[PDB]
Amino acid sequence: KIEEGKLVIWINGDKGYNGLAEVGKKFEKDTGIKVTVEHPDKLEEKFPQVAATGDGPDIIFWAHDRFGGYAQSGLLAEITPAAAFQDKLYPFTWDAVRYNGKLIAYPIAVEALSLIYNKDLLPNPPKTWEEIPALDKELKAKGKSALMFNLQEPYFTWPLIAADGGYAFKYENGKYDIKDVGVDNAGAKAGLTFLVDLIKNKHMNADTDYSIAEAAFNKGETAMTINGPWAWSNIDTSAVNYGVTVLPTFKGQPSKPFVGVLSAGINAASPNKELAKEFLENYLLTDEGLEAVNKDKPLGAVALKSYEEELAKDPRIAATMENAQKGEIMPNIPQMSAFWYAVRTAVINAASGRQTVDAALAAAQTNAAAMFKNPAERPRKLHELSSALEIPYDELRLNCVYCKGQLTETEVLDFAFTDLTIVYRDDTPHGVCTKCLRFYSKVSEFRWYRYSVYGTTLEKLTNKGISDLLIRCITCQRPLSPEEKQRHLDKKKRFHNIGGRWTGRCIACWRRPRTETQVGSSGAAESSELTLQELLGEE
Ligand SMILES: OC[C@H]1O[C@H](O[C@H]2[C@H](O)[C@@H](O)[C@@H](O)O[C@@H]2CO)[C@H](O)[C@@H](O)[C@@H]1O
Ligand SMILES: [Zn+2]
Ligand SMILES: [Zn+2]
Repeated sequence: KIEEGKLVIWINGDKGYNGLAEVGKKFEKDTGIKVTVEHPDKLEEKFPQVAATGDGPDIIFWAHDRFGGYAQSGLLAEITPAAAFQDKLYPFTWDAVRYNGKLIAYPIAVEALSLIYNKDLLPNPPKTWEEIPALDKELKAKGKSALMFNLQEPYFTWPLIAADGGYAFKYENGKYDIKDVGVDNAGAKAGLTFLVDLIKNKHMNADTDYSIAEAAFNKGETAMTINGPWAWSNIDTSAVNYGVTVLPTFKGQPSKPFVGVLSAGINAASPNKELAKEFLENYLLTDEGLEAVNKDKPLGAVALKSYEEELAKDPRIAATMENAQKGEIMPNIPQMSAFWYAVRTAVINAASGRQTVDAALAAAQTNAAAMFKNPAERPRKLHELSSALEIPYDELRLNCVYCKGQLTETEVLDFAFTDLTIVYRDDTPHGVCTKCLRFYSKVSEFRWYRYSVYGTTLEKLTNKGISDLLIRCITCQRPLSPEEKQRHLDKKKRFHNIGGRWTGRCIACWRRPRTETQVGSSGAAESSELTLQELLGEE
């Protein structure tokens, strides 16, 4: 459910959202369409969750690596601009947004990590990585540190891991081989072991995240840090005499940062699909719109040929553009979400000592191709599970979350038609059988019944129409059709609130002929109620 005549924009909270709002306010002052820009927490995981249900924003902003898994799930609307529009951007920026030979987003700016050093504490920056442990002990005796950067996200650590030979998926003959993963080779191990050696020798702290590393550098407590173009203005507010230069070398090899291309996607369920096309083309992809976002938090090396040449002489942009040449462009295959999750748990568990470097990377090697390891992005509905597994519904082997018995063909169908969400235990998808579902639905009515109300009253108190409220069957949990909801209104039968959920009775459960028995099948102690709420969508 997305409004008409209105565009909602989502962007990362560190990419300068207030600058994009200025571009939107001029779009509303000229076109009359109120464009709202927001920045949700973890929008790269929250977007596919809410885009699958046809909801979400109209415009999604992120690097190109996540856009492949979106459009593959049918979440991104394809884009076909004009014959003269593709010419004002660099051609390699469109390559990063081309999935299955079709454009899926609007390329904006090219991102790449760089070294950020304090010129007062550190006159000349270190050229290599190995010369930092000795440099830290010099600053340690003065009360400061050498380096502090975000260790909780693998994007900042990847340049060191890819330095001696680590890679994501082998790229050859124009295709990425998801079978050949290079996160556990000698190059990857050497890069991560050197990072853990910095933690063991107490040169860095594994607890350091983006804010801690940023607050410690902007206060003057660390000599240098690793970040992107978005953090330049945050140091400009402080009086830190900083410098942006090339990344240090590891084993004499250049660091290989994963080059990110910030892109703009349009939700396939957005009614204003062409209203959002002319906005990005005529208001963001102009020289003034990019400057407003760059004044807030810098975008790096933008793709627009016009405005890029103006600030191409930037000593910070030149260093970012050089780090991008020695790195490599991020793949846009759908497996990138599972890859980043495997490396993130590999780096964190290796930094904290939860497991050795070999153990973390070996687990990451197998988890890079897995599907259910990432709890955020995971098949929630049955058709998503079958499409992800590439197996039909009758070949699925789903056990009940309660009794661990395998569902039959008809129960798998019932699970999908009832709009039940897949439940995961030990990273394994589960469903629910007919016996367990109708039992705990009645146990829930016996224990967590709150109140009942007429459908006419329910509208006036939620100030929403009855066909917009999700009402499930009190006995079989099937979502009531608009015709079944109108059934309660005409017959003057109240709806029932069980545990905060509103329920009614569908066509099949309206009578329940006498020949049937009351439900008694099962194959504080409220844990069954929490499991049921997972099956219905965690409120
Ligand atoms: O760390 C995994 C993460 O890496 C990148 O995320 C970057 C984002 O791309 C950068 O532009 C910047 O925002 O920092 C993020 C790291 O926290 C990839 O862009 C993203 O696909 C991936 O999840
Ligand atoms: Zn069961
Ligand atoms: Zn029913």
